[PDB]
Amino acid sequence: HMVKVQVKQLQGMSLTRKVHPSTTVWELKGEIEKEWCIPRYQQRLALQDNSNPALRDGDSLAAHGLFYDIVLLLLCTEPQEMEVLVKDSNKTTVYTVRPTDTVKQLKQQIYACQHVPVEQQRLTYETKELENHHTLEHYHVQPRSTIYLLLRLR
Repeated sequence: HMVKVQVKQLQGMSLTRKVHPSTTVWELKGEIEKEWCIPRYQQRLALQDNSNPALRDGDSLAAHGLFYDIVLLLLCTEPQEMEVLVKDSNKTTVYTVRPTDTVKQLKQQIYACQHVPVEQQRLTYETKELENHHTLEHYHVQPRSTIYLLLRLR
């Protein structure tokens, strides 16, 4: 019911995990993180043997057509920034942030651009509400993912 996923590094060092085909690429990067401590944001995954597409963090292996044993090559990249979509009642705005930035720093960006005071902002990621002191990587916010904005005036 589960497939074999091997993740090989440039020099051949690798890890093997029995994972369910409904597991997302982002969640798979979290499994790579608990073994080798590489942040998910600095992990680039690609198929070793590819009938040919690029892996998408939000979708599962089976959503890529990968529901069998596969071999993935791992590349480590330098710490850069990512974008995050902030969807409010009517529109969706994009912000440039670092994975190490806290929720409060992102709220101040939303307040500078959408003109909504910080204390009024209630941000939720994957149904879970964010606290202003935690970082975005603490919530495993994927690059280019969506954060939902609701306004609380009291």
